Amino acid sequence: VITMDCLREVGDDLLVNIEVSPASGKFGIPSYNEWRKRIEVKIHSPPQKGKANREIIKEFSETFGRDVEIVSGQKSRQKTIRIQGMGRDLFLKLVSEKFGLEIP
Repeated sequence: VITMDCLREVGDDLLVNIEVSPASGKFGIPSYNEWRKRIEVKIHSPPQKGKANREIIKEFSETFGRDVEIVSGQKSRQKTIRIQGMGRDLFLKLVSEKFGLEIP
């Protein structure tokens, strides 16, 4: 289930560890784990082809309406999505709102 951390609260921005992908129909972005160091997000087929990078800010930003940026290392697909103007509760809120899941 969803009960792990991954989102980092940094100023008016928030950092999350996931793959290069925003979230298709209904913000679909569960919690991430260090073990996997990779989270599974939901998006279109064009995004999961790489566009997910540019689509992230497109969908991600649209999904919630905030700023997003693929951090970490996209080179290996596994990177960190940095959200600007957002926080932890925010990301979680959407997850709890959309994903209906909360991270304690």
